[PDB]
Amino acid sequence: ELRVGLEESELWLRFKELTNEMIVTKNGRRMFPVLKVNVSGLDPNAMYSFLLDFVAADNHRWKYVNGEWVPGGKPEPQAPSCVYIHPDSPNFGAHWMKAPVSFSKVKLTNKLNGGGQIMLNSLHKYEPRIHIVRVGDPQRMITSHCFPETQFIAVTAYQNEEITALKIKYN
Ligand SMILES: CN(CCCN)C(=O)c1cccc(N[C@H]2CCN(c3ccccc3F)C2=O)c1
Repeated sequence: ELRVGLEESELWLRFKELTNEMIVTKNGRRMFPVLKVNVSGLDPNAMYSFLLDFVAADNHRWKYVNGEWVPGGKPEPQAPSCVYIHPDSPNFGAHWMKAPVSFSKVKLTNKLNGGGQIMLNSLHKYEPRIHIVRVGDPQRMITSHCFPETQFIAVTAYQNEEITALKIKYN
């Protein structure tokens, strides 16, 4: 009944084919592509919050060497579990289902300096994950959804010149 589908999945797959990269900065940088999902099967009458976090994908970091990503060493200690609350939260099921849910404003940083940003470790791979939480639920039920097409490596600068070009092209 509940269905959460990735929007613009073909576009994410073009980046994933190259190995996607997302820039992190001291002040925080918005993602491109933007993560957007369509939702059906919630109770239109109920209220829900939408949350976003980033799950580390490997037990090692990465390095771009001779035009290829390769295992690049031991990981750094895990980033703190930062969660991003979608600014429309809390809202009716009808609100979330009437048009795609877009996380256009989240910013990724390599420095914990508030502002509701997500701290990531450079040269580590992450996968976005969305959680739906129902308001007023004594069971505190939450549903979690992963998006394999949206995996990316966090970078202080683009390594792959094809990614640099792709980002300029489709944006
Ligand atoms: C009265 N009634 C019982 C079923 C009657 N047919 C409901 O409230 C209801 C009705 C229709 C659809 C859903 N949708 C469910 C689907 C999962 N979910 C949910 C998702 C994320 C977090 C917490 C969650 F509880 C919902 O709220 C609920």
